[PDB]
Amino acid sequence: SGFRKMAFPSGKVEGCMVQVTCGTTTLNGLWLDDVVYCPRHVICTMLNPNYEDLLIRKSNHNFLVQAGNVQLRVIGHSMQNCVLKLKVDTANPKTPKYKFVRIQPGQTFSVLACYNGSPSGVYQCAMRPNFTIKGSFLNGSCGSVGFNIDYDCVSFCYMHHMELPTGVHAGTDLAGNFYGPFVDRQTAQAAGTDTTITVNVLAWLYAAVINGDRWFLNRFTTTLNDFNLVAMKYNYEPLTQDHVDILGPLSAQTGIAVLDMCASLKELLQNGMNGRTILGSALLEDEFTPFDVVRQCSGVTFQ
Amino acid sequence: SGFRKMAFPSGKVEGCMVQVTCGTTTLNGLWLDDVVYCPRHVICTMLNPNYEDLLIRKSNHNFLVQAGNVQLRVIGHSMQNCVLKLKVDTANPKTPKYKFVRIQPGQTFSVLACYNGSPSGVYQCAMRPNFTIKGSFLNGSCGSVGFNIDYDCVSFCYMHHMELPTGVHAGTDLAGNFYGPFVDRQTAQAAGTDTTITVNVLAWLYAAVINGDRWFLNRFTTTLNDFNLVAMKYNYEPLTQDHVDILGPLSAQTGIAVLDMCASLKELLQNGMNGRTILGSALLEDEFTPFDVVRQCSGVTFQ
Ligand SMILES: *[C@H](O)[C@H](C[C@@H]1CCNC1=O)NC(=O)[C@H](CC(C)(C)C)NC(=O)[C@@](C)(NC(=O)OCc1ccccc1)C(C)C
Ligand SMILES: *[C@H](O)[C@H](C[C@@H]1CCNC1=O)NC(=O)[C@H](CC(C)(C)C)NC(=O)[C@@](C)(NC(=O)OCc1ccccc1)C(C)C
Repeated sequence: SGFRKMAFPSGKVEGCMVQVTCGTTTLNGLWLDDVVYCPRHVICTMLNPNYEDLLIRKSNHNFLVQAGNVQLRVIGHSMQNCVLKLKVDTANPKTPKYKFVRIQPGQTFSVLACYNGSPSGVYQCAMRPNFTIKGSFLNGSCGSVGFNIDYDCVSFCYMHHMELPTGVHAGTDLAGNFYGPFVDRQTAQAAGTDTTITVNVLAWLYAAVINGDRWFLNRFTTTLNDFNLVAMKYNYEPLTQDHVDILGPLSAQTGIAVLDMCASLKELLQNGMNGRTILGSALLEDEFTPFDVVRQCSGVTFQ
Repeated sequence: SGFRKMAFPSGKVEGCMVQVTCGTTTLNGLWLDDVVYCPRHVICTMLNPNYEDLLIRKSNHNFLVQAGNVQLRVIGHSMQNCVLKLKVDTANPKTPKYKFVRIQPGQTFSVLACYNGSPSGVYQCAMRPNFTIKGSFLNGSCGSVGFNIDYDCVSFCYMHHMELPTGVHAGTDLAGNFYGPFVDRQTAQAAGTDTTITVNVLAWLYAAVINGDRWFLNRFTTTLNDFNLVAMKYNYEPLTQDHVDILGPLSAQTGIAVLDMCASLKELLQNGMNGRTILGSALLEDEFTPFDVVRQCSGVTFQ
């Protein structure tokens, strides 16, 4: 038993991390097949760039691409939105089955923080409703990727770009399109009002239940509206009937009805946690999707 | 910026995970060079085993050892304490530079949870003072390892064995010796009274400081004794003058004296956190060593 913030095993992505330098700018890139995806501000030197005039003045030989102790030779470059696909002369032998995928807020993905093309650490994140992530990134970590793994296949969904002034982060998917109203430019931009992910907090409460944490339950129940009218008050995000659908097998395995656990989340929101924790946490924790909980509380592996 | 519970990148260990079956018992093993280290209860079928009479009745051919889609042939077996070194005829090509190391309580290590030899997830842990870890393990996860990584070298320090009745876990180092008063046997055993790791909580407070969380600081200071006499009250573990030494570069980079942050931790312990968080947490968090914080708040990589 037990319940941790678990990342995906990071080995498949490590073999795809490379160093990309251009001028006095160095960041991380993603080497899949014979293409090295990196952020596009690497061609910069950031207040108000026209990226189309910057890329047209570049040539192949401006991009230093370091795959460890091996320089990679670029043979063509193109900008798809806010990413650079530099296609090179070696296809990466550790390329794995993969997919580029665009996630929805609430969904969670492992992040492989990188510097100079060397993985530094791995941690789990969630796409906040306001299209930010709260991770750990220093100068030199751009081009780090975020990703889930489904059996043997690697769904890249995130590439780090920039830190907003509240210490949150913003980045694209791998087709190059920013999540949210964020632009790769040193102009005032701000995350937006964030909300809590109601469907993940209930999952997590189910994750407590499977693990002997039952202090926050009750006899009570209520209806989806009556609770969503309290979800709004405490800045949680609306619960749909389609959310309840996805919280079924959890409610199956534990025999606690979704509307009852909502009623229990009510209780908790309106009363706080009065000097206790759930799952080692004194806060309500919305970065565990329903599919996370059943991965972890039931042990699916990957190979 | 930002501050997450970051695991080590898990790629080096993945290439060392194998499946070991014996009878109707299957668990994980660690394939380094031509030796497959696994727990020794795999020879079991658990109330009161003499493991020396169990191993002597075994033969090489009883150990099914599955390295994915390749059966590995054991050619000799030996029990070093609570582990089985089954030496096999193939030396693992993904063996990396490694060390077997025995950690001290307070120290933290990445854990690569495995089932059927397939890594399931990776998370960071700390060796609790009572020689337990709080991780995430289901039936079939024994022989998972815990580990730090120093440049290119992999210090294995943990192998999962058993869950205690409070949902905590206990396991050995890789020489086979249990951390603490725990035995690989289905007899009543209990973790012991746990304490909080005072030197890690101050590190974490320093980790808040570097990141714009200054609400818990103050002008005050006090002496090491006067605070350790409160550390006892709130079940924290004694702070030494050698701990203060290790909390130096943090106190260097931020210009906050160690005795002042102690004074600030006092304040917090005696008053609680009155409706705020530090680093996204409403609790005081002792699973970040001083060397963690500077790894993360300064970006050391690995290759
Ligand atoms: C690439 O490694 C680097 C990584 C960030 C540095 C620290 N954390 C990161 O994720 N990316 C940048 O340096 C990025 C560059 C672009 C602006 C995207 C081209 N810069 C930033 O993240 C900064 C400059 N912030 C902003 O870009 O703008 C938001 C803003 C600017 C001015 C006033 C208000 C808001 C810094 C926060 C580093
Ligand atoms: C190997 O995968 C397996 C992994 C544990 C199962 C769930 N989490 C784990 O880490 N290990 C065991 O099944 C282990 C076997 C030995 C006892 C070590 C040989 N068994 C346990 O963990 C159990 C049986 N607990 C105990 O071993 O004993 C403590 C105890 C027993 C009885 C009364 C009080 C305390 C279970 C908790 C699974």
